[PDB]
Amino acid sequence: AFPDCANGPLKSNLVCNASADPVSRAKALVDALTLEELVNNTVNASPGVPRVGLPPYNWWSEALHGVARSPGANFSTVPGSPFSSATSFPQPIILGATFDDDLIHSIATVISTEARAFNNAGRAGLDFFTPNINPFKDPRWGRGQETPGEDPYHIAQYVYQLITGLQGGLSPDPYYKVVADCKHFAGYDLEDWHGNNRMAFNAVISTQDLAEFYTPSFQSCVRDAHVGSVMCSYNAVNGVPSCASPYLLQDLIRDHFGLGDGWITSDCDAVDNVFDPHNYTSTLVNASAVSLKAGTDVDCGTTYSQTLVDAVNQKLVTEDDVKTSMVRLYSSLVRLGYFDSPENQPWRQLGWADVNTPSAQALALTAAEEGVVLLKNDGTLPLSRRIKHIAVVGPWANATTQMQGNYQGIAPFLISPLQALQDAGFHVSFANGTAINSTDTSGFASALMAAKAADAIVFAGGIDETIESEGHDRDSIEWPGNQLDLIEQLAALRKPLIVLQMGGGQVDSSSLKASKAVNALLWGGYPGQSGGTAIVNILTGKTAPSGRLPITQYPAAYVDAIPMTDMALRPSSSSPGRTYKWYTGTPVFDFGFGLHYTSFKLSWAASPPSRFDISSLVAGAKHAGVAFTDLAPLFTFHVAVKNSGKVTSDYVALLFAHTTVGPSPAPQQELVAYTRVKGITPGRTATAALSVTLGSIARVDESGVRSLYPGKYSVWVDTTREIMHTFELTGKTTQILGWPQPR
Ligand SMILES: *[C@@H]1O[C@H](CO)[C@@H](O)[C@H](O)[C@H]1NC(C)=O
Ligand SMILES: *[C@@H]1O[C@H](CO)[C@@H](O)[C@H](O)[C@H]1NC(C)=O
Ligand SMILES: *[C@@H]1O[C@H](CO)[C@@H](O)[C@H](O)[C@H]1NC(C)=O
Ligand SMILES: *[C@@H]1O[C@H](CO)[C@@H](O)[C@H](O)[C@H]1NC(C)=O
Ligand SMILES: *[C@@H]1O[C@H](CO)[C@@H](O)[C@H](O)[C@H]1NC(C)=O
Ligand SMILES: *[C@@H]1O[C@H](CO)[C@@H](O)[C@H](O)[C@H]1NC(C)=O
Ligand SMILES: *[C@@H]1O[C@H](CO)[C@@H](O)[C@H](O)[C@H]1NC(C)=O
Ligand SMILES: *[C@@H]1O[C@H](CO)[C@@H](O)[C@H](O)[C@H]1NC(C)=O
Repeated sequence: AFPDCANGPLKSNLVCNASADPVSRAKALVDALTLEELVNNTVNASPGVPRVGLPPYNWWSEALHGVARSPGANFSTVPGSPFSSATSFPQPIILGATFDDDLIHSIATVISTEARAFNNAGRAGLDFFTPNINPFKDPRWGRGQETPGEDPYHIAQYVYQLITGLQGGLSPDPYYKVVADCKHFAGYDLEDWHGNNRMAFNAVISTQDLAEFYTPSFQSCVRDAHVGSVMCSYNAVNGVPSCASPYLLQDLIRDHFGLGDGWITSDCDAVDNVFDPHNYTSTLVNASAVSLKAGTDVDCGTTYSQTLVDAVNQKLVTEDDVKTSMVRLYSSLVRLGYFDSPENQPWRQLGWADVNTPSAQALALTAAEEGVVLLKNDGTLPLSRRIKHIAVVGPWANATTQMQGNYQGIAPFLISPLQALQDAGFHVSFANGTAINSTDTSGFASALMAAKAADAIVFAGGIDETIESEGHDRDSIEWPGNQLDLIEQLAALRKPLIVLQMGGGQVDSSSLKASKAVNALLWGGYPGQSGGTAIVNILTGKTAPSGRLPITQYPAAYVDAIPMTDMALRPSSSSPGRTYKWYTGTPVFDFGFGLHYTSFKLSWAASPPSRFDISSLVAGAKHAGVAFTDLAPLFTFHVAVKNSGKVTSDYVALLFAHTTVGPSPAPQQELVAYTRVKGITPGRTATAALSVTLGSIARVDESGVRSLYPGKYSVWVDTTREIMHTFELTGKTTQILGWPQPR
């Protein structure tokens, strides 16, 4: 329900005055309320205040890749009825594999539209706990499937697009569409590995790594995209739980990244964890108190509503702290149109007709088609047209709900690889074969019989929610169970053999890489509701592959070279380094790697520049139309991409940078720019524009300070160093962005 501002008990409170300042309306609502009532509404499952006609409002809604199940979400229980389903896009890991920022904005628009409709039905809030922008740093993380990948720059671009699409522009022009929430702020990328439970874990993070790896995405989300909400993390960073750290919430989130009057929710009773099990405060009241003074405005739990009155009476917090939090929450609601009449709000008109739109379904399909990565191919793909009888085998072959990952809703449909092969007209012999993770070989003979007479074999396997999930990290990053044994037995048949490696995290597929009998390999992640159709469109050649790995495929032994608790990224006395930036070993498949159905010849469309003076770049930063010096340009490369093959294809141009100047050691590579060139027909030459910022090229020192250093720099335009360029910066080392030193 919404408050009645025409006739309800608040119709003369300034909150119901539609032309008034939002913060003034929030202050008028808060000032008319009892301290005890305000404390009552410091939690996600807020009762409202019946005395003033303020209805209940639940802050906990989920929409990570489409409207999702949550305490605040209500799917209809009649399967064909209104609000019985919503568009279930692929997991953000495949979305990040697309490297298509525009597509991310479109997907965010669809999600916000459907969420608005559900809220108009009383089946969702106006306020969703998305996105997850913690880098998928360690390959074992059970929640990395929820993220765009392991590169902070890529995550930053992704999250800019997603926040602006979800909230409706860079500002509430009339209103917020929905209020997004970039979540788990501060060093959270671990579930329960080796008994290190997230709710008791202490992330020891250097200042350099905090500023260089763990927070740039929050820069983009909070400072550049103007998110209206941040969620503070379960864990501790350097001894202080996130939600009770005023250095993190005030100095970094609100001040450095400019959240301002935007509100901060805890993770779901992380305030409770500040007491138990973090043992940071010796009482629950003091846990609530220090979390509130640090900057946690609303508690995803009942701890605040049970303790904050005690905390005011014990002088641990003031009534004004509670009032400030409440003003933040209600100001956000005011900017959402909560206290405005629905007559002039188009977003208050969206209904069930606006959910599973033909265009939204096509968009989910397009996302899956651009995200799937072709890891290996010898020409077998796209499938020969004489291929007719196909055996589909594996614990993912007929995957329906598996394709949705976690944090999902109810989809209108789930098109499995099996069904999409049947939709395409193939004569299919299906066999489970074996489970995701078991020692039972009973199904092997059945799969062999399915494959014995076939024209081609499609094995679909990997990991899923039973292997990686919130609260469960992986111990091994190998294929689970005996899946590889069955793939080997199928390869013995020496037929055309295609292997679909699914799941969010990567598994060691090097054995498949080295086998001549495995003719093709694709990573399908969690591909969403139309995943099978996308995969089969790729297999048949109806759509050409173009997706690229958003994370590294590590060799299995990586799990023995570094513990998951090691928050450092640089190589060390005990670490081979983390991510493509620092890993000293040999990935099975590199970050950004991907194959196409055609060849590309790359050259310079404009002659690239050779030298820059640092003071000149800093001076010109003031005169480019950007809000902060780190957002101003270094340059824009123009690359010509000739389709030298015979098949129309997209191409993701990825610009990597390396340097030896400034702080040592330097990363091996950093992704500084990328762009998706669409629909290059055979013979044509398309031009890709690659814009690098001063912030992407500036180095972070031991203090978290980001500066421009004068030295020699190089750039290249694929993982295969497809063209290459050297330039040089000259002048004084000059600071581009400061860093608040830890309290
Ligand atoms: C809202 O307040 C302004 C002054 O702040 C006043 O001019 C206007 O009439 C008020 N509108 C309503 C609907 O009360
Ligand atoms: C706080 O909420 C509880 C549960 O709805 C209710 O019993 C109590 O009266 C509320 N307190 C005030 C001051 O409204
Ligand atoms: C929506 O939720 C309410 C309770 O929150 C429940 O009574 C109702 O049945 C739900 N809607 C449907 C269609 O089941
Ligand atoms: C909590 O920490 C205090 C010191 O900060 C210590 O004395 C106490 O034993 C700890 N209690 C628990 C339950 O961990
Ligand atoms: C509450 O916790 C903080 C930080 O642990 C501590 O400094 C403070 O003394 C505690 N308050 C009380 C009343 O014990
Ligand atoms: C494929 O999965 C669906 C569940 O979504 C099931 O109804 C169907 O029977 C399965 N097909 C086969 C051949 O197992
Ligand atoms: C395939 O797998 C599921 C296990 O989740 C099983 O219940 C199903 O009946 C199997 N299908 C066949 C045709 O044996
Ligand atoms: C597979 O199951 C076994 C037994 O439950 C377990 O020890 C192993 O960790 C599982 N594999 C994965 C990758 O989770």
